[PDB]
Amino acid sequence: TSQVRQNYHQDSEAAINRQIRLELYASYVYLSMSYYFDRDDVALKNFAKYFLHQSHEEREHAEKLMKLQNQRGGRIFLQDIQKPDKDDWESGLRAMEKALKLEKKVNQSLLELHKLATKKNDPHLCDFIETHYLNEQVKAIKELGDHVTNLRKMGAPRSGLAEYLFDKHTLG
Amino acid sequence: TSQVRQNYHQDSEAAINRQIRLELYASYVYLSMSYYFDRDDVALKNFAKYFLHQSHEEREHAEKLMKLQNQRGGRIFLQDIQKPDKDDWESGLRAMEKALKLEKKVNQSLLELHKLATKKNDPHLCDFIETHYLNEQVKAIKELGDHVTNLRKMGAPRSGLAEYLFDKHTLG
Amino acid sequence: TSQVRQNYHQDSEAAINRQIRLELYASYVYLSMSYYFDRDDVALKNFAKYFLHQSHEEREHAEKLMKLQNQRGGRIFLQDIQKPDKDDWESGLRAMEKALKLEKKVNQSLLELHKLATKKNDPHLCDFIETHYLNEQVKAIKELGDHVTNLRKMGAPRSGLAEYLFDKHTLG
Amino acid sequence: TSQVRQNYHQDSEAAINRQIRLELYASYVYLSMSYYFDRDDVALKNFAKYFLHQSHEEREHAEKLMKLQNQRGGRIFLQDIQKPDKDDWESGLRAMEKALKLEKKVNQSLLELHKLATKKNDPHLCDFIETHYLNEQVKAIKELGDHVTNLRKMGAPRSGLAEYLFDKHTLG
Ligand SMILES: [Fe+3]
Ligand SMILES: [Fe+3]
Ligand SMILES: [Fe+3]
Ligand SMILES: [Fe+3]
Ligand SMILES: [Mg+2]
Ligand SMILES: [Mg+2]
Ligand SMILES: [Mg+2]
Ligand SMILES: [Mg+2]
Repeated sequence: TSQVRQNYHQDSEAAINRQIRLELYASYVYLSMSYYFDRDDVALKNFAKYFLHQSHEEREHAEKLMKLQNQRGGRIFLQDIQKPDKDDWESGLRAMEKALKLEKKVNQSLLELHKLATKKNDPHLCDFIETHYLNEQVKAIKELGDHVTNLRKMGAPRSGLAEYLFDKHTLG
Repeated sequence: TSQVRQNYHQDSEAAINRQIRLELYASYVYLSMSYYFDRDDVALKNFAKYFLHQSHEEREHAEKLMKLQNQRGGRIFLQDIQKPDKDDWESGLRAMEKALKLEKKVNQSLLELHKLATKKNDPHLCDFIETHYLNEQVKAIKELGDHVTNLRKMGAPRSGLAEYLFDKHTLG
Repeated sequence: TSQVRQNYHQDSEAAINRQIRLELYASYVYLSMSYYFDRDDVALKNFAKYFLHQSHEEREHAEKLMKLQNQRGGRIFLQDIQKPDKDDWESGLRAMEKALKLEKKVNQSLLELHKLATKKNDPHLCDFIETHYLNEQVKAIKELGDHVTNLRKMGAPRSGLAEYLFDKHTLG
Repeated sequence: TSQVRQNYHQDSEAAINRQIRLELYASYVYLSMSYYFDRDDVALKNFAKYFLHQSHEEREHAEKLMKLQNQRGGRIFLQDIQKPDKDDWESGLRAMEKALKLEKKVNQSLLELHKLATKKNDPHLCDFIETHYLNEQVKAIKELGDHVTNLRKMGAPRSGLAEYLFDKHTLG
């Protein structure tokens, strides 16, 4: 048992390892999305940049959780990172819709993690989740919502004009 | 009853006065440790500096709790500050081990304080402890554990080269 | 068939996708290693830093292959990223020995990729591997050899002093 | 026989002269395309600018091959530069499609040149082609591919709004 460990439940430790894996998975999804938009037959450069930025941020989310595990005296156990659900993400709008679903999935996982920390009376872990993760998810969800709404109102996915102009004027 | 007091239980008020006393005691422990390393027969200047810095920080932790007590309309009651458990702290490794035990002790007090504040439905006080104290303790405990690990692996306390080089390369 | 595709064999495309997976795997190994050295019972922060930098580099290696795949009109197919072979990397020296073995493994894969590109008379792809990958591996392999040699000469992994001082003076 | 000539086959010398002619021809095609877009009845200034830039770059490509010919001790023999295939390039999309076709034609010639240099064991000439020509062609092809995709998706060449907006937002 770690010399630093204090008020850190075995279940919380295990839940943090699950969250790490999910953050790395989210990173991988966004990587896949990015390079879809880099294809010569899709060629929406600012969609690509937008998704690659998200990829890199997900990796930071994972790293901070790995730091937390070690700070609290848990032990990191890494797992296979599952490949994304799609190879072809279809359109700007469909990608954004899939991203919104991903962020809500990740948010639900974090809310389950907070429920467990609350049950185990771990206020440091509650604070960690609240400070560094929950508002990030609320902001990401709201932004993705806004993006999906605009793309739909502009006439996407059907109007190819719509994705081109959104790429330029919102994501540029 | 103070004109400012709202949702602040008498038990929380008393627990904050206990915490103030404990922060002042931790300050005094670290002061004693610092001046041990300043002795001509110990002479590890960066151990001394490390512990003196911790002493000053604990005094700040004490003052912020005093500020909080007054903010919430409680009344400060100071007690004798107990002398540290030792006069002679033996070695840099033993002082680091005692510092780790002390920080875990203060952390357990803050967790009990948070449990009480949760019980009394005092979210302002919960937030105060999480925001200013809990992560500070986690970082301190992790750092002290890291230091103990290194000193032991280096071959302390028998190898006096170990303490000299750690003083120079880690604490310098 | 992609409107940009020219002189780009289906076997080369498939081999690039295999290489992308291997670069992402190496990124994950180095991530694992990094956070091992961040543990409170290992506590070698420059080893952690060194392996984290290598992890981020590997991800860039992957992204550049993904870019090349799209430039040549191939199609990216991502796969599960397998977890590293170990959870616990034992020591600074043993981690460095495993990194050396990993870099040799990546290098052999790049040499097979070049053999294939040569056989398919793809000078662009040959140039790409030579310019961006082959010398980078040779440098990495030489540096890891140098590190292994020094740690061994210093007395690692039995001497914990050796790892401490190598962390400070070579990696810091 | 030039006092500088070494390992430079007469067939390679001849193929460099053919390449110079093709680069100058590409320069002329792009010049033609540029001033089509300058017409008062076409009036797409950023298409004009884009194609004039390419024209000037093709001339640089020609000059660097003339320099190479002299460096290796070959003798430059210039030929008539044939007029481009069209006088009227129809539209922004059709001009981009023709430019993609032209760049692939130039690329195929460079690959045939590299095959010849490889057969005559001329690594210097192989390196020259890879370093200065092959990746430049791959980037040009990918960029033209990207432009064609976007113009098509925006609804060109039917939608005159599409070419106007593309001229402003992508080529401006
Ligand atoms: Fe995340
Ligand atoms: Fe304190
Ligand atoms: Fe690599
Ligand atoms: Fe050219
Ligand atoms: Mg709370
Ligand atoms: Mg908070
Ligand atoms: Mg070669
Ligand atoms: Mg080369």
